[PDB]
Amino acid sequence: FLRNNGGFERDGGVIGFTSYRAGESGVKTWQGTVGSTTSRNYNLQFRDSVVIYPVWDGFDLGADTDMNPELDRPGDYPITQYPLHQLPLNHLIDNLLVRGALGVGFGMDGKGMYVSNITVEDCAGSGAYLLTHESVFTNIAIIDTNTKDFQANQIYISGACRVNGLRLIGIRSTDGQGLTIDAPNSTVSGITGMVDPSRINVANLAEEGLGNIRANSFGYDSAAIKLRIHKLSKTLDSGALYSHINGGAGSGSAYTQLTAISGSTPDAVSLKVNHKDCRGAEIPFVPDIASDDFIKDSSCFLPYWENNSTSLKALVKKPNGELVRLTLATL
Amino acid sequence: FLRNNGGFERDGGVIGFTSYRAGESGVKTWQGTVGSTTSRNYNLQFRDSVVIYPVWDGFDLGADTDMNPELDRPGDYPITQYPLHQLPLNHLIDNLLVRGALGVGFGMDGKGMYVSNITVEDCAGSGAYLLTHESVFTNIAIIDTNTKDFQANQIYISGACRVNGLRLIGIRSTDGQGLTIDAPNSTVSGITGMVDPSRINVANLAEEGLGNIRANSFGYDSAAIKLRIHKLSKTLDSGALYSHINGGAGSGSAYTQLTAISGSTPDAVSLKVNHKDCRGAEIPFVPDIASDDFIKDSSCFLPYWENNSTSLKALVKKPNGELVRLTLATL
Repeated sequence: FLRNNGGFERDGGVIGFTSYRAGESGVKTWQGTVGSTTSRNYNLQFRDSVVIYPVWDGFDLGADTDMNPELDRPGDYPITQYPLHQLPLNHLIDNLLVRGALGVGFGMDGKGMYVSNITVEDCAGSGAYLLTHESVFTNIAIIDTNTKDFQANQIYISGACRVNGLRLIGIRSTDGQGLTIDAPNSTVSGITGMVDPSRINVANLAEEGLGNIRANSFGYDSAAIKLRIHKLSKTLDSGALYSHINGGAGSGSAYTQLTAISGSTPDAVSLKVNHKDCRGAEIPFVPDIASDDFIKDSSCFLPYWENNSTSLKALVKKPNGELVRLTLATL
Repeated sequence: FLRNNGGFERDGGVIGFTSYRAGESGVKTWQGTVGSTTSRNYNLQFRDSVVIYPVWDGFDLGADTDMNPELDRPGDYPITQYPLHQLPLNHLIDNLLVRGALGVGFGMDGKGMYVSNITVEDCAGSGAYLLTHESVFTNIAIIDTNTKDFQANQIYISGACRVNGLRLIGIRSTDGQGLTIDAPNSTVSGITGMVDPSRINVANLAEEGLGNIRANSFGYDSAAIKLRIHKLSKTLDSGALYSHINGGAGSGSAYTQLTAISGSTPDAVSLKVNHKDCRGAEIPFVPDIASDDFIKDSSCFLPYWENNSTSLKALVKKPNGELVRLTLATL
C-alpha cells in the first residue's frame, strides 16, 4: 500500500496471505517521504499474513526510515510533534508467521502501536529488530533464529516499549551467545523459556504477580529458588535458598540452606538446618576477630573465632546500640 | 444472531470478519429472551474475528444476562435448573481480538464454556467483565485497558472461574481504585506482569507448575522475593528474603538477609548472613527477658538480653520438654 489512509473505518488491509522468496518484503507499508509526498500508511488491518524466506525484511509495518525525512512531514504529523521512529499509524497486527529469513523477519516503527501474536522462526539472520519507541507488544515468539549467526541479537528493541510474554530458544541459537534480547531501555516482562540470564539485557525485569512459589526438580537432584542481581554479575547469584539431599535419594531427609555469596563463590557462607541429618542448625561465624563494621544490627550478636585463645566469642550489639564482647563458648 | 442453534454440528458463527462502530456490540449473541420467543443463541463458532471501536462489548457471547430473573425462562432451561449467568451454550471460542472499546471490551456468561486466546488491548474502558461461572479462560492478555477509569479494574470476574495464565500491566495502569485485577471470587494462576500483590484481589493465588527457577533483577540493586499473606495485611509482608550487594555493584559478594515483620513494621527482626563481608550469621535475641510462651519448641533455645548483667542468657527448652535457663555468654 502506498499512501493509503483507511480513515475512521480502518477500511483496507490484507486478511490472509502467503508470500515466498520476495527480493524485498512480502507485505510492506512503505517508509519515509518518497519524493515530496508521503508513502506512509495508516489504519490498515493485518491478520493471518505470512511471508516466508525474504532476502531482507519479511514484514515492514513501519513508516519511518533510519535517516530522518524532510522536516514537518507532508500529509502527516510533524517531526517536531513526534521524533524519528515515532508517529501513530494505528495498524492492527495479529497472527504473523515467518520461516527461514536471511534478513529480519519482523520490524516496524511508530508510537502508540499495539501489536500481538508475532511469530518468527528458523532464521539464518535475525528473527526480529525494532525501531519502535513507546509502543506496546504482546505474545512475541522468536525461536531458533540466527542459526548461521549473522547478527548477535535475536530480538532487539530501541524504545521504552512495554511488552508481556516472550518465549525463546530453538535447538541452538543465539550467535554462540551474546544476548537473545538486547533492549536495555525497554521494560519487558514475561521473559521465560530455556533462555539464560546472560542472554537477557533489559531495563527492568520482574514478574511479581505470581502466587505461592513451588519449585519442582526434574533433571536436578537439588531444588532452589535463586536470587540474582545482574549488576552483581549475570553469572553470579546474590543469594539463594538451596535444598540438597543428605545421603542418597529417597532418604526423606534433606538440609535447607540459606546462603549468601562471598568472594564470588556461591554457598560460601551457608546457614544450614538438618545438615547431614544432625537435626540442629549449623551456623557460620567469622574466621577472624569480628569488626565493628561487620555488625550494624541492634539486639543481634555476631559469633567470631579467636585463634589465640582457642575459644568462640560473640560480638554483641545490644538493644542499647553499644558493642560489648562476651565469651560465647569455652570448655 | 436472533434464535440460532447450530445443534451438535455447531453451525453458524462469524469467521474472518472486521466490525466497526456497532451501536450495541460488533458481534453479539443476544442477551436472554428478547421478543415473544427466545433470542438466546447456542453452538456458534467465533474465530479470527476483530471488532474495532465497539460502544459496549466487542464480543458479547452471553445469553443469560439481565433477562428473566424469574422462575421460568422462555425457550430456555429454568433458573432453578441453572442459576442466572449459567447455561451450556457451548460456543467455540478461540482467537478473538478487541480494540478501541469505550466500555467493557469482552463479556460473556455461561457454564461449561472453554475460552482460549483472548487479547483485549487499547480500550478506554475495561478489558473484560466476565459474568461466567465455572468457565476456563486460557492465554488471556489484558494490556492497557481502563485507561479512562470508567470502571475500577482492567479485568473483573464476578463468578468463580479458572484462569490459566494472565498478562497485566501496560504502559499505563489503573488508578480508579488502583486494583489491576479485582476478581475476588475467581482463582487465577500464572499472573504475568510487574503487578503488585496489593493490586491483585483474587480468591486463591498459587503456583504449582513452576520448576527450579531463578529470579532476575535489572535496574534494581536488590533482588526481593517476598512472602505475603493478605489476610495479615494487603500492603505488609509476613516475611521476605532480600539480597543486597555488599558495597558497590560488581563486587561479586552480596549479603542475604531473612526478614520477619514485628509490630506491623516490616524488616524489624532479621537474621543476616554474610553481614558486611564477615562470613557469619547475625543471631537476633529478645531485647528483654524471654517468656515461656515465646518458645514452645523442644530441643531449641531462644537467646535473650538482660541489661543489668550485660550478658547473653538463653532460655533453653530441652529435648526433655522441660525449660532451663542457662547463661549463653559471660562478661
